[PDB]
This record gives sequence, structure tokens and C-alpha cells, in this order.
Amino acid sequence: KVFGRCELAAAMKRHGLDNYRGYSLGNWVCAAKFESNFNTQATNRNTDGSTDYGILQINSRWWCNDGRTPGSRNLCNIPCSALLSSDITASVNCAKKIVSDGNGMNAWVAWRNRCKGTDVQAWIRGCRL
Ligand SMILES: [Cl-]
Ligand SMILES: [Cl-]
Repeated sequence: KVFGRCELAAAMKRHGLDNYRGYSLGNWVCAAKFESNFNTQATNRNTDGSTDYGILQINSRWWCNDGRTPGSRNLCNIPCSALLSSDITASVNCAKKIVSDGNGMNAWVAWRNRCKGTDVQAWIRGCRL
């Protein structure tokens, strides 16, 4: 599913991400924009041979099992395919663990390089939320 910007903002808010670990909703929308272009089906191989999955590009080395990544810890206890559903519940529940690992949203390289230090509230401007 390719979400509209405000559609994804509303689903992330409903699932509890607004101000989760202190990160306002625009941070999560900005991250999803640059990670997946709002597309739940996005998959991308990483340099290390892991793969990133879903709207928030969650990786198979630590967080989900894809059957093809050495060292997989599957800390979210899910097949990586569950992260590609039109329903974002699994991605949100896992992202809540990722952002709790110690480095906050710096766990998402695209957030650090493209959202951090910017006007992230722009990503929810115009939304009826
Ligand atoms: Cl709808
Ligand atoms: Cl933090």
C-alpha cells in the first residue's frame, strides 16, 4: 500500500507514535518519506547483506527474520514479510522497540541524514489529525 502523507500520519498517531520516546509525529512521517516513500511494500538490501523492510525500513539483522541474514536476532519476533502489510501495526510495534535501543531515531540513517535538524512539523502540515 502506498499511503498518503496525512493518511500515514493518522495511522502512526493511532498506533501511538506521536511523542513516543519524545519524537513528535512529523519525525516519524519524515523518516517514512525518505525510507520508503510511504510504501509498505518497500524492500532494500543493505550493505551488510541484511535487508530493510516496510514503511520504516526495519532491518533483518536485528529486528525481523527473513531467513537469509547471518546473525539475525529477530528482536521483534516477526517474519520480515509481516512488515510489508497494508496494516502498519507490526511495523509500528517494532519501531517502538528500535527507537528504545539507546540512540533514539538515529537508528534510522535516513532520519539522521535527512530529517534531524529540519522543520519536521512540515510533514504533518495540512493534515486533519
Ligand atoms: Cl481510506
Ligand atoms: Cl532521544
